[PDB]
Amino acid sequence: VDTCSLASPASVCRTKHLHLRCSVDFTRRTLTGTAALTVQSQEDNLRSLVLDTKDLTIEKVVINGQEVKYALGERQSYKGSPMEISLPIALSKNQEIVIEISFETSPKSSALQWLTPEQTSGKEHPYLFSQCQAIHCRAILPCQDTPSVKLTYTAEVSVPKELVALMSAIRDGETPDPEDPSRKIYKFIQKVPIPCYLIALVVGALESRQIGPRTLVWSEKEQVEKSAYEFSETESMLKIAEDLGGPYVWGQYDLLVLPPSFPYGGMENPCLTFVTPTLLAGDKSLSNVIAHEISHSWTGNLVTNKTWDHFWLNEGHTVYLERHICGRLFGEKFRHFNALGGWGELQNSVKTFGETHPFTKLVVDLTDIDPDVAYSSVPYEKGFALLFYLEQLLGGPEIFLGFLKAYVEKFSYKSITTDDWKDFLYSYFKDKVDVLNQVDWNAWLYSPGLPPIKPNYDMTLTNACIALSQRWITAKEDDLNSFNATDLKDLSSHQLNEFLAQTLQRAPLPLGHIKRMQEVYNFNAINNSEIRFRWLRLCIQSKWEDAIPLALKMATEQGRMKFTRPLFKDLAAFDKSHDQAVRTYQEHKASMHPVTAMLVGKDLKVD
Ligand SMILES: CC(C)C[C@H](NC(=O)[C@@H](O)[C@H](N)Cc1ccccc1)C(=O)O
Ligand SMILES: Oc1ccc2[nH]ccc2c1
Ligand SMILES: [Yb+3]
Ligand SMILES: [Yb+3]
Ligand SMILES: [Yb+3]
Ligand SMILES: [Zn+2]
Repeated sequence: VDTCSLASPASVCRTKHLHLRCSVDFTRRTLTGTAALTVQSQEDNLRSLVLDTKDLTIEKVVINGQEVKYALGERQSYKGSPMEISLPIALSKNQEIVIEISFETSPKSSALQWLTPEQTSGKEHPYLFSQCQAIHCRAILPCQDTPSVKLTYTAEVSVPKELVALMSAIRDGETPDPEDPSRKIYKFIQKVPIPCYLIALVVGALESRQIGPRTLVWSEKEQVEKSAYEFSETESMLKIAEDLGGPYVWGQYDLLVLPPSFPYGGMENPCLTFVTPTLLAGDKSLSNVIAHEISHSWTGNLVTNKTWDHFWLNEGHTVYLERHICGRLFGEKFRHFNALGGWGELQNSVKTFGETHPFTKLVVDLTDIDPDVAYSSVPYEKGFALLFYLEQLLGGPEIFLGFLKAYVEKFSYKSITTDDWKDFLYSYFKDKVDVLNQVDWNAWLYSPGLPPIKPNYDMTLTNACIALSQRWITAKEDDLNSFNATDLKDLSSHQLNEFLAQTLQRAPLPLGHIKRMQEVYNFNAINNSEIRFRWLRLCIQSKWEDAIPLALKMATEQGRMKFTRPLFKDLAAFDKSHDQAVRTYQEHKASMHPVTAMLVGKDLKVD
């Protein structure tokens, strides 16, 4: 049972297909049209069904050419309102019918951000983008909003003719709109069954550039050249991912670089991965995000978590594959460096929540919990740590990668639970069941806090980061003179970031130390978003008033939640910037992404 959904479950009925015909109205900030759901009964004598909705206006529901009765239940907070539909004729098991729902979204749809022209790069045209994961698809259209159900889809999207629509699907042509010659209709087809959280739409002044045999990059004109360079490794990553996972079944792998308010680093929308423009470091150093979203084309989009309680299945396996891709590209020592880094991030998350908090469990219970509030590095890094620990237990990376590929083949096009995964693990490693029985399954899967065992990590690339961080932490005033730009000589951007992560873990440092760090390393000059983020956090937590405007600027000029939330939170905790932090939020709130606005508000204890 999916406790995040109010819809009929898959054991009652199953959506097979969605045909979406809609029009994007920028003047009203609404999407209007029809969602035609092909639904298969899973029960004898089925006379009604229930769908998820959130802030949707329902005009009518049509079956067999006639309007039918429906009722909207009372709103249940972030879950929205259940929509019960009375079928005109009782259905037998496996019978399929088509239900056409006429609907309109609210301008406040939590799935959508509507951008004015001034919020874009080009400054002439408006822009719209969606983000459905986890449970926001219901805020665009009525559906069984649960990843336990998979469906194909086709869509026709009417937009002002100067603009371009793209979706998580294969592009299927464009025409003038016969009802309004100021508009164009873009058509789309997704022929691989997907969970509805993978439905995506963007509308804006988009151009494209080819960067590989199956990849275009899309953005506004002013970002195209930079993005084409930044993500030039994409095809080589796809080839490695195919070796690890089996065939790529989705046809195209395009990339869309969003405006700065995109709340995530990446989102694995099928055929069209969405990325933050904060990846545009100029040197490809943040390309692990591409490798990660590529990997979801197997772990997530083919084998899918059955409910959000089992989210770690999606993210843990994907981080595991991500790090393997990067390991092939740049070496096994680099894979170990990033694995160790991720353990550090797990340390941070556990410290933040508290070692007994329910959100530090690998498998969670999301009953009455908004997924956006529970979201953290835990499913990512506790999940990766489990897989990395099992890798080392069961005989190494090539043995465990054999399992991963067999796992993907086994559960392709299905939605599964932790027990399904574990059962298959035991089946596959039939001859190592005694080794498997040494794992403390109850602790790993269901207990809060750090995992019961830390895996073994090569320290080669990490040693210099730790060494330099320790020099700074143990330095006294009379030691500050010895630090010099040459300290950074042999460190990669990845190592500089890790040096800062190590140091941030022991923050605050004395203000004089941080002032010296800027004097000799000039971190204010670095544009790499990950580095700048940790440096600004270090400054604010160490009470450097000079860093206040810098932190405010970064918190607001982009909206990746990873950066925006902790920067606002740090700014709120520093007495000198507290009032500015709350004021800046209040002034920006209306033009923020709805999810980001909500979470920053909660973080700051405002509204
Ligand atoms: C390299 C990755 C760790 C990057 C990470 N992105 C992801 O994990 C994406 O695949 C996730 N699909 C992001 C997500 C998770 C849950 C709800 C909405 C969106 C991110 O930070 O955005
Ligand atoms: O967005 C999500 C989805 C599933 C989850 N499980 C735990 C946190 C979480 C967040
Ligand atoms: Yb076609
Ligand atoms: Yb001294
Ligand atoms: Yb208030
Ligand atoms: Zn992911």
